[PDB]
Amino acid sequence: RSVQWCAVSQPEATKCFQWQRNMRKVRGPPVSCIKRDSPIQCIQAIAENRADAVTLDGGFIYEAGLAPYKLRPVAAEVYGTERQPRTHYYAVAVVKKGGSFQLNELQGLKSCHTGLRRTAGWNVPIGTLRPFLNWTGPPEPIEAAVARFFSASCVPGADKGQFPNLCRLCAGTGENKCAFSSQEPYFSYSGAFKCLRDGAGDVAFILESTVFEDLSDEAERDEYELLCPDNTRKPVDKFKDCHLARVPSHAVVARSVNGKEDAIWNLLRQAQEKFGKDKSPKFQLFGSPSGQKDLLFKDSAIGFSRVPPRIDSGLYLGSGYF
Ligand SMILES: [Fe+3]
Repeated sequence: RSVQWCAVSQPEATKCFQWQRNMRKVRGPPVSCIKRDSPIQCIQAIAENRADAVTLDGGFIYEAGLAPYKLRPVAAEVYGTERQPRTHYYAVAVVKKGGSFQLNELQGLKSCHTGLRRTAGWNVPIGTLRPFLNWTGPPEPIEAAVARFFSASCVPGADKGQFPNLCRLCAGTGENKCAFSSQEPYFSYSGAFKCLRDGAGDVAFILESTVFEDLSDEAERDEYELLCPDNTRKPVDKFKDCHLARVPSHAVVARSVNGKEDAIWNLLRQAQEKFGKDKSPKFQLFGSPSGQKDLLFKDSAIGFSRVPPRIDSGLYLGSGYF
């Protein structure tokens, strides 16, 4: 019994226990906490029944759905507002106003990515850029090809030893440099945007709402614009007409057989009502301590939408496009 959530880092484990204590306080459905060190570790933990659920970006929903795991998305994060909810988001290329280079002229420049194999920060951009890379295909690691494309980048999760260029721009100190966690200041959407804001990189591959949410002074928004796939640059609020892709939101996955979908959904439904957007001041299901990035759920998520039965990873991801 009891849904067992899987954390991919200590800070997430910490938030999970806080979530747990609060659910108990308000006498709602209980949630147990399992701690691991990476998305792939949680995926297998769930596959071998040592955990029941974990929230994942599209790139990992894909890996989770492959054998021998065969995990399936059961609940999707919702973004936007209560009036205008959305179960999707747009991958965009944000740059500083003032430059003239376009999406097809990134050769030799500096890049900031959310993390290795994440949708908006890697899969879409490196996919959209293939024609400009000199990748000889397997057995060559796509990483080598991009590491020789961008003069330097910050790609959290990349092997600092094999492709140092992919990690050179990362701000983490010591072994934290290039970590696929909050240990790395440039990790995830907000981190990649910071990598651009700080001037470490010339472009950041993130989603459409980051600039608007991360700038405490709206006047600073005037310093940014986007790179459109038609080789032109447009305002940040014109993302609908200027994005590299529109993809389905991150999602909670579970076993496709005896995955406890009903229980997981009941937990999320109740957790959303009590600790969701603007609910309890004691705990926010969608929020992370200072410097922490998207613990357990995206910091920008506002709720959940249940995924109808018999929809595997492939079908769920099929909603996305370049
Ligand atoms: Fe994502």
